[PDB]
Amino acid sequence: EYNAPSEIKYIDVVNTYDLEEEASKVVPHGGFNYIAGASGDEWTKRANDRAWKHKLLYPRLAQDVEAPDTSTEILGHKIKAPFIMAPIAAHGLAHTTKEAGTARAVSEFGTIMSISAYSGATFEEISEGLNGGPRWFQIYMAKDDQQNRDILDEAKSDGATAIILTADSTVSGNRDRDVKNKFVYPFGMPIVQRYLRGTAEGMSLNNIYGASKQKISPRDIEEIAAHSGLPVFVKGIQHPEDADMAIKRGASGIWVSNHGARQLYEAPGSFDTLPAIAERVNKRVPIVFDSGVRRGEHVAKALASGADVVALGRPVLFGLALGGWQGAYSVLDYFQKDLTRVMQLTGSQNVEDLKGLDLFDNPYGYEY
Amino acid sequence: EYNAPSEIKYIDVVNTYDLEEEASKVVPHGGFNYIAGASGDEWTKRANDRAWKHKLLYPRLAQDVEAPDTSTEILGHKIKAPFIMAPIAAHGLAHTTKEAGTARAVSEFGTIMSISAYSGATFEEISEGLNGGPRWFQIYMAKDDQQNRDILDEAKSDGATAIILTADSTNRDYPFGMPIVQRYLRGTAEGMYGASKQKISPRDIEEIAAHSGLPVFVKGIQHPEDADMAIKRGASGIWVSNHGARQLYEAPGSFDTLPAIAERVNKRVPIVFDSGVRRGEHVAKALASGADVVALGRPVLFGLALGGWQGAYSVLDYFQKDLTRVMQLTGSQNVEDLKGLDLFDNPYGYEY
Ligand SMILES: Cc1cc2nc3c(=O)[nH]c(=O)nc-3n(C[C@H](O)[C@H](O)[C@H](O)COP(=O)(O)O)c2cc1C
Ligand SMILES: Cc1cc2nc3c(=O)[nH]c(=O)nc-3n(C[C@H](O)[C@H](O)[C@H](O)COP(=O)(O)O)c2cc1C
Repeated sequence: EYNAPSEIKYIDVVNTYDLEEEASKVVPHGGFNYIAGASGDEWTKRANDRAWKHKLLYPRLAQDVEAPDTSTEILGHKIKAPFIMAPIAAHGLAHTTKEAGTARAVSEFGTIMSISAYSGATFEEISEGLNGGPRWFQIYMAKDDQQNRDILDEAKSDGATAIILTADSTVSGNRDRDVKNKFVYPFGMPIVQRYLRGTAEGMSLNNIYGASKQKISPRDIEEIAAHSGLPVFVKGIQHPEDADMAIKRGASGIWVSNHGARQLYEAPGSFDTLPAIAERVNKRVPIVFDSGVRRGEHVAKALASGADVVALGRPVLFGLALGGWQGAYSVLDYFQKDLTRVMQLTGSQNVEDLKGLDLFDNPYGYEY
Repeated sequence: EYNAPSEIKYIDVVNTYDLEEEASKVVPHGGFNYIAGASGDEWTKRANDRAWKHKLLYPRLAQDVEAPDTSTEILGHKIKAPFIMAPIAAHGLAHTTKEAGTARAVSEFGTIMSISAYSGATFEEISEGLNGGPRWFQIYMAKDDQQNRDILDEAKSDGATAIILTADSTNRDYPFGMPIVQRYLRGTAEGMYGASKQKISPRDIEEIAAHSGLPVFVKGIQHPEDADMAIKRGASGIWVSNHGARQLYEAPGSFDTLPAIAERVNKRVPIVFDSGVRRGEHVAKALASGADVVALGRPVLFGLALGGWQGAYSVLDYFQKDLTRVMQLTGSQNVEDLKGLDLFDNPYGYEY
């Protein structure tokens, strides 16, 4: 069986990169490699990281007297800082309290929880941690329309206030850890098993992964947007034409992502794709950005480049490994404090001022 | 005295350029040159026009089955099409029904009327033409703090839903009064131009934004840093304009300045764009480049000269119909689709 860490404690987060190596000491090797790894030789995961050096922050004089305020609003919900939790499968690979632990951290901090369809936790377990906090539900597009009806009803029943339609799947990702390590999940998918039980699709992990279309179309977006009764974010957008087609099909948001470099290999770093998408979106729908956010400076650069919020992923799971909900809360607190420092140095009093930053174009890239 | 046109009639508007030469035949020479003219030898007015050829529209396949809809909303106000009326002084130079005529056209069509600081009509005359329709009030920054508090109180009591703070006052190689400014410039000789600051500062924007009780647009922005400073000072909107090339000479065409401003604004406040809009394609290009709406100026006044409120209405109708055709050819079903257009960069400019 699977020996996840179970300790609950606050952690002194000085930077999020060191959390990866610290988590590698407490997370079983197979689970750790599932979380940390990425496609191919991880060049596009490194590109996610290095892309932040392509656009650099300028320190700027202040024009306002007040203390910085990190709060913002998305879909009418006020959140403590311009970051949400990304949808991540199987939080139990990092900690025994699993998605309930992360939900407690996110709800206590004051932002939005994204629930993966591949949660290892029941919604009842997650609800305990959420304690009324806002939540969005991430889904894959099922080949069988009934399964889409089923998960949209599950999301409405669970008080979701948005759907995140992930554009890519059947556990994709040429060379993270399943072709190499030969590691398979130690637990189930109770959210989808609720509705797949007694169908062929529920019989195995392969059948669950295989129940999804491998890539969505604009027609798929239109069907989910028409029947969800909720705003739909399309997640995995890296090209501006796709953003335009998704909005025309009825998307209520664009979630710019390469899923933490877990799918297509030898693709751009996600941040390099953001400005072209934001210019084409041109204010029509909110933008969520993710894939590689590690520092407060990254949150600021994403806002300056057209994101309304960013989503956080691996660093929150590494925090959860190291301290359960308190460890995940420490990571959210780190980002909020670091963002406040960046606001002070850029002369920004609020999140709107961050959206107005001028960035320095660095044509030399990472080695400068 | 000044013999302005008085006929009220609809007009067949095939293009707005021909309205200028048609209006030149009915408007007294002095009044016409006041309206049509611009700074220096009019190079920057021509730049305003030629800038539209810098970014070209693509015809595109449709992705929706519905007929085009031009409706939009700004500051919660639903309007028929993504254009509003620009604040223009002294409509009585163009037609005897003056700002009341323009207000009737704008209210009958279904958009927002901007009332100039230097209106020749009383608020009561304009109010009758508006018949309840939405209006924004344009002001200059007074040197006297109490004059600013008084015009802001008057605007809000007259049902204004936004203030337009024009950043510049008056350039090139007035036979009736101003009842609205003279309605608080009696007692001391400011109504006898020297009453207003020639250029505003961020501190001025902050003073107006803090005392208006209404969203303030700052009008005349052409540089992105000024947009950022204005928003930080409490502006609720940016109005990208060179006032129809009537102020600074040997400056860029207004449309060429819009993308840099829109990228810096980055959705923080709505953008109004003006200076040179003459065709539906221009409305589409401004929206694709970050404007929420455009403002129309000279073409509506030429329509007023030719037909009073019905002539001005004819021009608004032309822009709406022309925009609908552009939407069909760009594969756009609605105004949000226009905001998503890709434009072709033309590095050759006008002569191609
Ligand atoms: C372990 C793991 C599992 C993930 N599972 C999902 C998933 O179930 N649904 C999904 O939409 N994205 C999934 N993602 C992608 C995340 O939502 C997010 O895009 C990514 O973590 C961002 O990259 P970063 O964590 O490196 O910053 C997963 C990512 C990780 C690391
Ligand atoms: C005759 C005339 C008078 C104007 N008076 C004012 C004014 O009182 N207040 C103001 O903010 N702008 C004023 N403007 C500028 C207009 O608001 C607007 O920016 C300009 O008409 C747009 O250029 P266009 O008409 O060539 O497209 C005036 C413009 C014209 C042509």
